[PDB]
Amino acid sequence: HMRNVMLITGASRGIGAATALLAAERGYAVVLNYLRNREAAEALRQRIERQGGEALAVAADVAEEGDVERLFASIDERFGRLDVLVNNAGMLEAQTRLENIDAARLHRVFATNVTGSFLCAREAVKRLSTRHGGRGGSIVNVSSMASRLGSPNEYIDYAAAKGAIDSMTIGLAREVAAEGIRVNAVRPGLIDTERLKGGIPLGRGGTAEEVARAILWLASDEASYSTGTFIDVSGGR
Amino acid sequence: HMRNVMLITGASRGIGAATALLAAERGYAVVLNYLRNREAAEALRQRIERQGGEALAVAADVAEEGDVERLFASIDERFGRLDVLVNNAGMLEAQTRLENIDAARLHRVFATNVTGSFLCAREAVKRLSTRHGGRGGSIVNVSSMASRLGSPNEYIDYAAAKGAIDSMTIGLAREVAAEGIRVNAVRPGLIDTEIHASGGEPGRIERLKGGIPLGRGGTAEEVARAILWLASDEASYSTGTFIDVSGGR
Repeated sequence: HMRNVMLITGASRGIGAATALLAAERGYAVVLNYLRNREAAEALRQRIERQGGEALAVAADVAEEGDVERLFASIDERFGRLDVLVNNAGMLEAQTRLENIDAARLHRVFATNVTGSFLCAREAVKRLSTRHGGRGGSIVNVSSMASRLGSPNEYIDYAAAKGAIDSMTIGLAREVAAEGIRVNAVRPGLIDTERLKGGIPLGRGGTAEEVARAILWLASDEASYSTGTFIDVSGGR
Repeated sequence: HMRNVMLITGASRGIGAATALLAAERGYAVVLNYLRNREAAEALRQRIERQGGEALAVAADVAEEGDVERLFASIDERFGRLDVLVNNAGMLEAQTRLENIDAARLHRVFATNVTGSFLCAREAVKRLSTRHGGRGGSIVNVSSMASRLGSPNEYIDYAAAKGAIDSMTIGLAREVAAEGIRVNAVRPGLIDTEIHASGGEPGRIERLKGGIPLGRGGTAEEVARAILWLASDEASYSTGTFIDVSGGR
């Protein structure tokens, strides 16, 4: 009778929104965290509700520790529990070479992509861990094939942020395995939203729904013996 | 009269000091960048100068853009050229689980380990690149086996920082290969000089030494030799690669 509760950061559009809708379709109560696009997040909440589900939309900048504390407090108040965190909030800036990346850009890119994922994972561990009275659960980080390919001539800063996420995925998986938390990641490639497709063996961009399906599998009981692992959703890139 | 010029960040002790000393012994002019340990950096500069070498010591915080720009301006005026950057400046905080890592710690750990390496790499590209009147050169990032192992129950924030370095190594290698700049990394494991004992934790320290196939910690000199090889002409077809200096860990 009791729905499991999933928090999706950056849930208003793209992979985050597709993951929210897929999770609700599969029975989860969903927390849609957004930063700016309140309209899009509220419409997704209304949609999930119309179809008989439970959804909570919460504005919060995951780069800010106080915002993260309030985001999770809002989940505590509405549902009294948490089961899955999807660290999807990401930030991509303009195409650039590294010699033109300044400190302000590095601060912004690491704050949202990396610090945000750490701070949300931290609050999730405090709630999911059997050592804090939780019943376990899972965290799925949304990384990128950029961590492996390096995004040369585009955004090495973003590639580095996602390399940090991959290392955090491995380390956190090992650290909290014994308290009932699995930690995994998906690595999307080019998500469809001629030269670029040619570097994709399957010959097309991926869809947000394809990434969502991988995220949901890793959060599911089907993946009960997978932690510290990666599903690449990249068409062979 | 025209030595190749190597900038080493975090050069006052440990891996950075060993790398500066070895580079100077092999004929480089060296720039010893350091944060706060002036006595150690000055003693190193004097040692190199006594042996007939060329060394410039510069206090600068690589996390701070204004300091980085001044640091490279000082190289420009003293040597008028740059050939190798060793991104060694690193930062480790106390043992922790992730649930107790707060934003202020993450900011500090990424500022010194990641932002500093980006900002120095950026200034190095501006000088080494054949597109900007350089003759090429090398960047060697000092990463860690933590990037691969994750540092669970120790410092996942540091492991993440070093995973960021590994990805930057790959991406920058691909980006600036056509400008004459090779970019590689070393991944030290447990290095004797780099363990800062806090008192009362022999069990923790012993656990840290455990499960190393070669059965011992490494030396700063072992790391320096790998750095210098990657910066040398012997490595002329290697870019975007990694030498693990970890005893098999």
